[PDB]
Amino acid sequence: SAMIEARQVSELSTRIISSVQMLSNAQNEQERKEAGRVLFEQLESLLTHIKELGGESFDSKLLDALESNVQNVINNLAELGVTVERKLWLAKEIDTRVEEMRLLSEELEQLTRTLDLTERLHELHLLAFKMLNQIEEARTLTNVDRIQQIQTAFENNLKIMKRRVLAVEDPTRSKQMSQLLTELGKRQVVFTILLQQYENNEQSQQLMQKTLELFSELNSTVNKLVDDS
Repeated sequence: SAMIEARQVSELSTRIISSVQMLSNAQNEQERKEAGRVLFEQLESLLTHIKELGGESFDSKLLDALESNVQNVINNLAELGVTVERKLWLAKEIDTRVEEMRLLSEELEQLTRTLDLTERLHELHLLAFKMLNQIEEARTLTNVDRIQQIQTAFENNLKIMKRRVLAVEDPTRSKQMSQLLTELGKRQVVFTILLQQYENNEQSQQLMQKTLELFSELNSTVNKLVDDS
């Protein structure tokens, strides 16, 4: 009976722990909402069995430990929900910005298409490809010092690039390249969104680790309550 409630709490714990992995592997809003709907139904059932279990209890010290184990699980799960949703918007903000940056880069490299104007247009062409490779590499990095180094490296390339387009002779080419570079330079805010996505991923991993420890502490208090036999 206290044993009947404890077995259900222990099995809903392991289910919630899988729904949390489902939630953190969600790739879009539909999946994120569907994993969140399942996790809330399972937490609601877990809470009715916890309530049955304590209704039949007297040890107020145990009951205080159980109430604080339950509040910790509920806060840990509400915080991971905010984190996971912030993870999908941040990934979006970054991909939209990388795609605007890829279009401006291609357009810049096409203005360089046609004696020493030639090797000069070819160097600008190579530099626009290397800044686009930097941005494609930067959104795949999981190390934070590397993210910051690519950021200052892309910024120094952008400076070299704008000083090379001043040496460009055709007046019109010169200015169409120069305004693309100033559009590209405005999108450099994507590297501070890459740093927020790193910090949010790290906070979310720490939170999932805390979920396993919190659930292990919750069942360890309910097993103590069932030595009421």
